Amino acid sequence: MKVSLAGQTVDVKKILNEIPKRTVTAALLEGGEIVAVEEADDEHAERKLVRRHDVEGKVVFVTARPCLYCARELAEAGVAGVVYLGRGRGLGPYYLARSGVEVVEVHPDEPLGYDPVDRLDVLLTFGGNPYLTEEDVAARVYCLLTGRGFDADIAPAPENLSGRVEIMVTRGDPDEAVELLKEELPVFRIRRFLISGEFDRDELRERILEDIEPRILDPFAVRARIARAGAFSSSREAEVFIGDVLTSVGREVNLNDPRTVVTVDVLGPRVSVGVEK
Amino acid sequence: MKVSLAGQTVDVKKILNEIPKRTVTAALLEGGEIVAVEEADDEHAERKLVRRHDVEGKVVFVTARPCLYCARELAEAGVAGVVYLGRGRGLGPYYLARSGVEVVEVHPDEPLGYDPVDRLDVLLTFGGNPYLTEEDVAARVYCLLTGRGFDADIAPAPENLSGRVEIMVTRGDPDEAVELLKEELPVFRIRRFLISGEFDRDELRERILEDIEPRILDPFAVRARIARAGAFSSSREAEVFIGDVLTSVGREVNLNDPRTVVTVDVLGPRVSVGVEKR
Ligand code: NA
Ligand code: NA
Ligand code: NA
Ligand code: NA
Ligand SMILES: [Zn+2]
Ligand SMILES: [Zn+2]
Repeated sequence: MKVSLAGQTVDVKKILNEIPKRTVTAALLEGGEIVAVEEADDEHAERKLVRRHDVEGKVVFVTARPCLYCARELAEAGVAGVVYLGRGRGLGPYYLARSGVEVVEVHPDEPLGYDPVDRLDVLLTFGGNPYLTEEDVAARVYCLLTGRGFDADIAPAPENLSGRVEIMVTRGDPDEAVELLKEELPVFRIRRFLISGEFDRDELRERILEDIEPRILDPFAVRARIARAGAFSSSREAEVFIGDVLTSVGREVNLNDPRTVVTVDVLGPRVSVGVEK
Repeated sequence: MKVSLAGQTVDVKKILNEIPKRTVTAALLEGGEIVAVEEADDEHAERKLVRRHDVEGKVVFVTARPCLYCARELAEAGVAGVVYLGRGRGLGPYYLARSGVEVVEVHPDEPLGYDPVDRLDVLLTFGGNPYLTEEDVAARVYCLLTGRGFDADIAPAPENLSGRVEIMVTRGDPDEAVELLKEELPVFRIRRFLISGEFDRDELRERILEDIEPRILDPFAVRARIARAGAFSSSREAEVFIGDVLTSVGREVNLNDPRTVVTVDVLGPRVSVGVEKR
């Protein structure tokens, strides 16, 4: 759906699926295209946007309802329009409508299209609860991690994949985090990954030998999940490959009762692997 | 300011200006220009629209936030998009959005502005985060519940308080409702309160002794949260008061390793009390 306001037309799905959504985010639009983006940290997204860029005459897209202080700054800075998602306690829209600024609250009937994290430190998996959403689970997760002093990029339903929430820990220890999460999200599958990136086959071999093999207790078994085919095309293709690297080094495999399981996740070009005992 | 949804483009000021505003009004759009219009009487505007006209695949413009009953009927009749003015308590938009209907609020006037419920049977909370909004959680909770024959009265973000959704069960058994909420939404904090009202401290003491004390397993602790001060000024003031009522009659505090936690919520005049094991 598209909104026409203040001299430009903004297409909602495009902008959504094009800005980061790790936290509340503000994007500055000109001619309908994004010329700036800021993400909330201690500072609100809108405030960073206004002081770090020139917003006058333009349209701002925000991923939540702007708080009052921000609406004031946006209006005073001379923004002409604001398009926002209908989330949050913020009252700034009502102040904006009374300040000459065109404002619209959109509710897409489709998933937002979150991005998969660049480094899948922790993967969370859950099923069969029709009323629960990835965003609910990501909400809890976000609350716990930040609550405990952690910094993380959290991605619910990346690529609109259901049952999934992905975590990348940028500050603090990933294994402290899974411990936390295991404790609170009892019925969810939590998985730690020791390496995760877009690797050549050669690069992936070197990485497995470096960070995965030494952690192995024989016998092992490789279990691969293909969330999106790319670097590998089937579970067995990746199992055989990773298995061979190790088995030729030379570790022992036993698929029936291994002491260590080597986990692999594949999302398109992204390969992640960890070990569980 | 025009809006393009469900294939149409609607010129907001033009439409707005063609519709009567005596009461909440709904207008059926094509092109999109108005082709039908119905006004609220004893019946909601949207209900008359669906009931009196063919809305399938069309777009509807409503002069307030549609309620959940209206959203259900709009959706389950094939509406494809809904534009509405930003006033009223209606939650239907959130229902619509999760039913494949595109929806937009224009001319945001005033917030939902929900009141705290009269009797807090069930409180569903969650913390600060950028993924969730209270009215969506409540719309979903409302479908869950009504889906199983419960009836309730729901208040997302009363007084615009964050991460908070209040439930007064009005048909079916509250505890069964909390059982259901805990299975089907296991990731939220969900508390049942056995008593909830506006009391003088004497009435509160009585209520505590009748409904709370008999279900305690020693030892206990009291953990209260003040959403807004009133009947009690602070957590400790509430905990001290309720602690003494319970000790004064033989119960025993531990506060280190309680076998029972006595929960309290304070919101202005309204105190609610519950009991949790372990
Ligand atoms: Na995207
Ligand atoms: Na630890
Ligand atoms: Na621990
Ligand atoms: Na709660
Ligand atoms: Zn703000
Ligand atoms: Zn209605």
